[PDB]
Amino acid sequence: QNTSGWWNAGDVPAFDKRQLSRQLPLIRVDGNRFVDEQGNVQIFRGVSISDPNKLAKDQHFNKKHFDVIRSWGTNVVRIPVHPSAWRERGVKGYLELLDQAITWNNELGMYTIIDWHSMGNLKSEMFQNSMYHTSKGETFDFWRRVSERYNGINSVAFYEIFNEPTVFSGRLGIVSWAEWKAINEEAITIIQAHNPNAISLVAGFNWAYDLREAAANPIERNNVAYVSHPYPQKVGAPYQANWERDFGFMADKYPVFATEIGYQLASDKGAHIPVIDDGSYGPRITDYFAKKGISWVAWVFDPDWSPQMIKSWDYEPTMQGEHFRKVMLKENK
Repeated sequence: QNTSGWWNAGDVPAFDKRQLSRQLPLIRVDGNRFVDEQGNVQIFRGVSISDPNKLAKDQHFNKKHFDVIRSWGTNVVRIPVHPSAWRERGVKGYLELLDQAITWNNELGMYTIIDWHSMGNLKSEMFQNSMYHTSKGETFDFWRRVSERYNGINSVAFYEIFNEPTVFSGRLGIVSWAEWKAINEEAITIIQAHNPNAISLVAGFNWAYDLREAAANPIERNNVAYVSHPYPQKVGAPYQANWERDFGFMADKYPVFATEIGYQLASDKGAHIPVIDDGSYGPRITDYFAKKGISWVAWVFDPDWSPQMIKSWDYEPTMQGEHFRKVMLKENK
């Protein structure tokens, strides 16, 4: 942290919007669903890239990477900004990556989710791992900078406050839904004061799985949607009834953006709980979300991070890539 940390970074040059030729339709929350300016329901079906910091190191942070994503039918790209990578590149250096990613998405007709990709208990400052480490100050500062910088770019529609809240059964300490609600409310006040049209994606606990505590005491802000990460082994059979109880019912009251789903075989690279399945979860979760009108983002247009959507940098789809591509090609554009 010279002039690269959130608390000491210099003036940051504004984003030059003369790189953009495209203004996608403005999305807003209307009760239960996302709608455009005509009140037509929008459903988003897309992919997470890996952290731009990793893409740039791997030499695949280029237009071709984003053209392939678009060619899969993708109408939304999720950008998981790891606070670790934000510190490694510094504020200025990281915003150059994020500007370029957003430019490529925008020109290809794809909406963006900016995801502050942490994991654990922000209030108590206990994270799954050092790569997720952040603070309330750094988190608020990030949302202050990106909400202002991308204000008026309709394609940058969604602001995902904090990827995966969890206390890991007390290993990461204690936080009530009430305390988490207050932190989300402050983050959304920051976002809306810089960016009147920003939609905010709010998560509950058990790694952004549960929405029952959210439903009982919802975020008192406009333009809010609720996140779940219903990975294959978060619950067992019967799947649809369990999903409905835990998060799906929330789609009746607010839009639900399942910002991570994915799956691979127990034999596939980096296979771990809760991402292991025989392949039946793919159609099951996709069909469930079609019945419910739920937006979703498959985890990870990357050949290294698990579960993989692509087998290598030749961009051949994996089992999960094949399935999500088929659904995005049929049901999106």
